[PDB]
Amino acid sequence: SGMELSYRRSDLIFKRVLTSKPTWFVRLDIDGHGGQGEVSLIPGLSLDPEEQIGRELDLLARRLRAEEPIRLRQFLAERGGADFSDYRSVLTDIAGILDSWQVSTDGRFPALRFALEMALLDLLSGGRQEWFASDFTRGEKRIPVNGLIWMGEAAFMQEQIEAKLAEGYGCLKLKIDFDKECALLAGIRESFSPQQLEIRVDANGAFSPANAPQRLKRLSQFHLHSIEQPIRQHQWSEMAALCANSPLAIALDEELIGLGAEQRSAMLDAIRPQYIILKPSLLGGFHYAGQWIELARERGIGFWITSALESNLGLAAIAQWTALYQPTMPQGLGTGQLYTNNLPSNLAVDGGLLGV
Repeated sequence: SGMELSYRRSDLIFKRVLTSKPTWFVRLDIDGHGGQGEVSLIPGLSLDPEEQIGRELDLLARRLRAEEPIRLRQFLAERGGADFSDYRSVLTDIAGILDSWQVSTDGRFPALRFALEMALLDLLSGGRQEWFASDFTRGEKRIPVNGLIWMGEAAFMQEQIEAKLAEGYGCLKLKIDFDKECALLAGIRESFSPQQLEIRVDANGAFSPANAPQRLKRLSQFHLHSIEQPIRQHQWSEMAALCANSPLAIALDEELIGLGAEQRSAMLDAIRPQYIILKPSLLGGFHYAGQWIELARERGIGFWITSALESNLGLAAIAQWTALYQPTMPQGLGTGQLYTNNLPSNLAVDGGLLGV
């Protein structure tokens, strides 16, 4: 009568007691073809309650076995071509199916929503892990990506930077106690100019509405591209003042999580950020991340896409989607051997460009 949803929990173990991150691999099978997706959680950040993912998957499997997949079959047939269909339209149809399957219809299980969206995209195109086909998947185009660096001793930081530049990166992300950090940034700028090296810093809500203004003035003198989420989310009024007075561009990240429908435009209208950073697994998928992009475009707000610790399966899907926007600025993607048990992949980074 129905179809089959199967899954396996296989937490990704962080490379060296061992620690791991909750992750499930999901598969949809119907009429001889299958599609794969990944449920990726970041405890303390992702909205999805870890202890309920399993039951949500079991409840969906039961539902899918009990009903005739009439709407899904029509979707697979109608969008089978795709040459004659935009990905925005495909994602809209998928959202309709996910809604009918009662998947995160209240936005409480974004990672699950994303995993199932991934599975349907893969199912539609053949189960070849070609969520979004393009010059990228054919290896005819690459995506510019930024590298990472970590705050440490002056000479080691000089060493990491030298490493990345030799590796081809032109943009590096650094997570940012403050006085030491500024001095280090000053140190960096004496050896590396902005034209030669672009630096984005990430505060992860570390600053307070009090010390933020002065600190943003202080950091703006190092010619940085932008600072990510200066203060903790849910402080629209304070953030709007920071984005209005800061000579350093501000990019929102955590601020987008949990916002839905009209709440999204309301937040953008109120804060008027210079940039927003899209992390699909935290937002509920490509359909929703795509809507965020259109909201930003409508208001002249910049944006870039980044990974959120997913395995190489999720990373591939996100890179394939990102490639559709033909980005000119560095994106937060790229292989990052962080786990001991990641999935084998054909993704590679060289010259600061991500390709297959």
